[PDB]
Amino acid sequence: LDSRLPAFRNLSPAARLDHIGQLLGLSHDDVSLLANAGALPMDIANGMIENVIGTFELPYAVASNFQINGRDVLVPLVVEEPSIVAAASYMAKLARANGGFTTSSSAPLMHAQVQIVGIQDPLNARLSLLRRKDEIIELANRKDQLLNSLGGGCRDIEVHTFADTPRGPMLVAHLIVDVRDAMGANTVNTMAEAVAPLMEAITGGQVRLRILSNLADLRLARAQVRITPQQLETAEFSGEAVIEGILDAYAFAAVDPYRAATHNKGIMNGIDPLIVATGNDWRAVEAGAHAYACRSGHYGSLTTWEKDNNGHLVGTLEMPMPVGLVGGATKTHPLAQLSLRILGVKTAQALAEIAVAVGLAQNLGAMRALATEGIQR
Amino acid sequence: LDSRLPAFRNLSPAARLDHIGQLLGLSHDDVSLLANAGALPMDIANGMIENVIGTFELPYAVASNFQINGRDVLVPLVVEEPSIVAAASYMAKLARANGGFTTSSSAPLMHAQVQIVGIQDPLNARLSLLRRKDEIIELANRKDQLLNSLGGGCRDIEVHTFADTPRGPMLVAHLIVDVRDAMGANTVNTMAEAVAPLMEAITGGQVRLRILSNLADLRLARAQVRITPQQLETAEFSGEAVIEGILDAYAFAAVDPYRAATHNKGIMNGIDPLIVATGNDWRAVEAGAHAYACRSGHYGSLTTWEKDNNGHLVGTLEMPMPVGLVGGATKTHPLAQLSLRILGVKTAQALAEIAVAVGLAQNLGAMRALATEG
Ligand SMILES: C[C@@](O)(CCO)CC(=O)[O-]
Ligand SMILES: C[C@@](O)(CCO)CC(=O)[O-]
Ligand SMILES: O=N[O-]
Repeated sequence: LDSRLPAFRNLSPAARLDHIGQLLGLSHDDVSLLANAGALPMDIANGMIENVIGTFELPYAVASNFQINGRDVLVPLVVEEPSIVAAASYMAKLARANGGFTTSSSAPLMHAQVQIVGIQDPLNARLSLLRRKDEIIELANRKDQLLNSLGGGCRDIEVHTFADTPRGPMLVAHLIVDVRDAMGANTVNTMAEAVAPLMEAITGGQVRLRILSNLADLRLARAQVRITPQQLETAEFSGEAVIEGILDAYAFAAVDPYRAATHNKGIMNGIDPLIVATGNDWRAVEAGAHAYACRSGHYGSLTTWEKDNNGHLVGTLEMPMPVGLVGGATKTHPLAQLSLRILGVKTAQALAEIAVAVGLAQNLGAMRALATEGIQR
Repeated sequence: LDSRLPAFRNLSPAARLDHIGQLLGLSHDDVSLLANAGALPMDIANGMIENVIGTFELPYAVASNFQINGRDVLVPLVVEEPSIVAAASYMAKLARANGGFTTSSSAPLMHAQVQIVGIQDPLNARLSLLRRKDEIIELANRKDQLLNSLGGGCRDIEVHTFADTPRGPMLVAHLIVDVRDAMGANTVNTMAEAVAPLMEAITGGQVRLRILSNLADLRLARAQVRITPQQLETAEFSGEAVIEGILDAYAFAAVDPYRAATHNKGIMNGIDPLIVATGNDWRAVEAGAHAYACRSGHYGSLTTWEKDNNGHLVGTLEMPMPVGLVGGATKTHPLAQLSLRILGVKTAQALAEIAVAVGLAQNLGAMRALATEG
């Protein structure tokens, strides 16, 4: 596949959809999902959420030029705001010249929390749970035989205590669960429910919340990009000077939360529209992202920007990225399935990897524009 | 208006729509925008973003039962996830019994940052800016006379310094701008650009970034709700026990970021779909929400939950809420305009107030379900 899509931005929507079809070998039926409005049947919309009275459209676009670990990919995006898809495409174009985006990711591990109140000896109870870890993990893994058969399941437990609470001490067990190609919520919630009685028995507390964490910091995805000064030269500024301007803008984000919130918002302009295009939950991705940004005690930048020893601009993005290829709208929305076809992803973690590449590209594009805009006279 | 809509959840989409239309006195042609696919035509979609190949639908729903400062409202919501709209509607139902949601908000004030580098005396240069603040403010306000006539404009400046970074000394001025019924990005960015040469002249420094902040902590919206124990009683649990269980859940969110992230995610399940329904930028709302939640130095809960001196459960939500009736895609998308017509909102801050009410209801619904599951 060649994702360069020459002249794409200036073709008609019909021509763009043709050129996509050719590259991919899309079927007639697949292309027809965009012949006309109303690809989401009302019977499916009505089954998705409650109190449905119709549907609401956003534009559906494809960013060009992306390359992930040497392989070109086409990226579908759904959003209302201008400049995003262009910026993504242009920064991907520049990235290609230097090897494109390089990505990696964790296993698809999610936390399930089990909160236990009213224990007199929570610190001791924590060790009683840890002594009985294998029993808890076995129980967690009893029911979902499809998940187990696919190579997922509860791998481990950790237990945390919060001594200092206006509502008494709490103990919080986390099941660590490999959820394969799902986002994970229903999978891990179900496990948390199943193990709760046993935990109660072991600790003598009352179980309260049994619930996933959206701070999915064992489900990380990672992207790298490199840009050379020659690529960043403008009519006004040397590429070297633009690189120094981008580093200055990164440092500003890193120290000032008022800057970091906006900087990170620009990452999410890249990521969220891919989450929407694939029928995935963008509130989960948002929460994970921003809570991770402040894990240090200070709300900072999710990306990093540096200059390497050759003077090249190098950027990273590592962050939680819980997404699915299965579940809910990702399965039932015909255009979420189309999006997955367009992407070519074979695992949820491959989707996550593309997500962070396009977040990284978006932040780069935003920073580049802000760094190179002349001052008025 | 009566927002109760009994058996709404069991009507067909067509019957629900016809009921809304009759309630609101929508025109045939307005109803037709939801009764048929394709209210966003391709020539509009193609002009909205780049590299367009089609459109992508989500369901468009209406939550029932909401009441805001004593006035019933209907709330459009666009999202993919089940349980949200039902929970919003059911928690609104319970709220109504005790006066509904009570809301307030600040003026629609947004920050415009202007970053200055290249000077060895940033702390001094700050005072130079402050000494000439009226000149800066007047220059900002020359750039948008209409906004000033609409009752907005640059009100003030604040200036912050970062004398020791790994990239050298920085100074950051903030324009503080009342943006009336806009989200405010383009409005404040334009002012930031306009004042940049004057700030260079004053400081001797070089202006780098000119850009809004999404941490919109001078644009707050507030909601309150009250729930009694009789309303929360289940077959398994006394309502008093449920209230204690919700207070336990809250304290857990307040101490553990792993829990707070999820707790706040539930709030945004309620808010973001209204932001989408109104053609607003949900990334901006998300960034403001989560960055605000960690302004203390610890990422905590956006809501609060307490028991008052009658034993009632009382909840709050106060947070940044930058949204528009104008600007961006609020005006471009025909269904964004219809959503605003359904809501009846006459200012952006009124929309913000509904947003926090819905977020508060959603969090309540989530916690109630988590506290009552055997
Ligand atoms: C341009 C930006 O504000 C996003 C606009 O939607 C991001 C940033 O400031 O880096
Ligand atoms: C139920 C919840 O996880 C949202 C599900 O989308 C929120 C919460 O845990 O409070
Ligand atoms: O290869 N790192 O996941």
